[PDB]
Amino acid sequence: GKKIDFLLSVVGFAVDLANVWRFPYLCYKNGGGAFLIPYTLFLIIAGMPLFYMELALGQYNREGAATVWKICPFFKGVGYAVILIALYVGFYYNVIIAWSLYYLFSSFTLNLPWTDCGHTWNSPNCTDPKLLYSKYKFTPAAEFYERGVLHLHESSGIHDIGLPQWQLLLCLMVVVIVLYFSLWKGVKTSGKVVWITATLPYFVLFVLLVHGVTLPGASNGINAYLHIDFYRLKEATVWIDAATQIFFSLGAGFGVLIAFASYNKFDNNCYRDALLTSSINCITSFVSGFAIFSILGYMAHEHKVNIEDVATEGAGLVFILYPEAISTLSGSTFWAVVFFVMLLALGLDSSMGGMEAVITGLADDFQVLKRHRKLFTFGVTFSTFLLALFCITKGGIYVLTLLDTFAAGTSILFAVLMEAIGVSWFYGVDRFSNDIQQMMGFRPGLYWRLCWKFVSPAFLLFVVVVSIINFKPLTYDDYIFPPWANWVGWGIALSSMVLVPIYVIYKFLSTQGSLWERLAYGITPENEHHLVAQRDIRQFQLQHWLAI
Ligand SMILES: CNCCCN1c2ccccc2CCc2ccccc21
Ligand SMILES: CNCCCN1c2ccccc2CCc2ccccc21
Ligand SMILES: [Cl-]
Ligand SMILES: [K+]
Repeated sequence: GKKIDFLLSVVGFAVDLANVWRFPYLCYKNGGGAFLIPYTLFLIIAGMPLFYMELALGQYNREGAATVWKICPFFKGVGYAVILIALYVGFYYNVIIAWSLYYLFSSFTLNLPWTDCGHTWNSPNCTDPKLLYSKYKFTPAAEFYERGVLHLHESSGIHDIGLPQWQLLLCLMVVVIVLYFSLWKGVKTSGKVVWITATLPYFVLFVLLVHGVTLPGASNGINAYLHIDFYRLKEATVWIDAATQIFFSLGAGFGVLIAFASYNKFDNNCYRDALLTSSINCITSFVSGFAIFSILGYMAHEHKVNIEDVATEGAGLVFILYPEAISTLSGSTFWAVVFFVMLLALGLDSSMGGMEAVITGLADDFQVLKRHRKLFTFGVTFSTFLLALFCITKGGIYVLTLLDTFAAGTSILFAVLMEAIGVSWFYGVDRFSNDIQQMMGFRPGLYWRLCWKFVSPAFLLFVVVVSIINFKPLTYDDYIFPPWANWVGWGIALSSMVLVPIYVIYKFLSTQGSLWERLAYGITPENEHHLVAQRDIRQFQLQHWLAI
């Protein structure tokens, strides 16, 4: 029972909405097979060491994202930046959950709305194969998603977003109420119904893959998925996408792993947890991509169109694909209900931890918030609800893609780079290894220390610089955003990227003493401050820097 429960818990925390929603369309947009090489390379090199480092930091220091930086007082800015990024992500994460809830509600019927067109929301240009370079957007499923759910046809761009959709408004209200009621009592919510939610996604994926393999056109989709277009590997768009997807999917760099590890037993094995989580993450992503490409190859065969134009490359790819596969299953209503219930539960569980990260990180900084978890939870949830209500307008898909591109991109890459730089170079990679040994009893291997100190920061810096210099103006299918939209996106990214120097300056000015005294007080652990007067600072000697 001990091992099975641990395996189930790890498996349940891996698969999450990132894996089943964001990876499909990021892989499709990048050609499929060509997206796996950068994905796996970054997975190993950055994700595994950073996941392990965040787990170890949280477990040892027993502090949230903001307060964990008592070891290096200058990086509370990094803590605040990751907290802000976590706050930003929820705005559109909850909107995706609302879409899932809407589809679940719409699935309750014997005639699924996305099977054949002719409804009130269908344009005259519909084309139903059964009844008779553009992304199409004229099939029954695409028409349904883009008109009867988003009502995107009523917006001409990001400058004409319009008023919130009342149906999506109600769905967002329900999602937010569920989140609050599941977050107000405390952080302990597991061990009750995780059994069903820890296995339903994998069963759904298994049946979907088994059915998709045996479809008229799945062979072409699989061939495209496995084919690697090496010309795509030299543009840096695939590399930026892979890095951002790896850090969003693993959960490293959002301040959530630190907060959750703060509650772990002091003897808990972070190495095993990181290894298993990364392995499951990779395997699930690969299988999901396989199934997605099989389904879209079937669609290409059925729609008499090239595989590169069957469905959109935006955030609605899964909501346009999975209904198509479901319609091909016997008793489609039951399968649709099961699939969308699975999606809703998965999203709710993921978003719960995502918001708990911010709640705990901010509470650990001010004790008043910790003493009033209910009111603080309500405030955070209400702010998220309003800023997401901004994203369920008629032109809300444009704002959603703006956020999905600029909220956790270069911002999280810079935050994780600064986390690694701070911890390793300033605190001491040898000190971190000593803490890990004191916790689990064994010291990290040479590979982990090398990744923490040299390999991971180098790759992260390269990715950040390339993303900053190689920037593509935003587009959504055939829509090209106005320049001020790109400026607003970069401002959103900078809002979190810039908290680091601001806090460094603030700490330098607030500190009292001489320049060397200021640096000593800024690069020394708070509980270790009293050695500064004695003037033995390990950060001022070459040995601290050359340690490995
Ligand atoms: C024994 N506790 C740690 C394992 C479960 N734990 C994990 C597992 C993998 C990665 C992160 C975490 C963080 C805390 C958490 C939250 C919910 C379920 C499992 C876990
Ligand atoms: C792990 N992939 C992302 C899953 C959701 N994600 C959320 C959700 C809502 C708000 C913030 C975040 C930040 C990243 C994170 C970390 C841990 C669990 C979920 C999430
Ligand atoms: Cl992923
Ligand atoms: K995941």
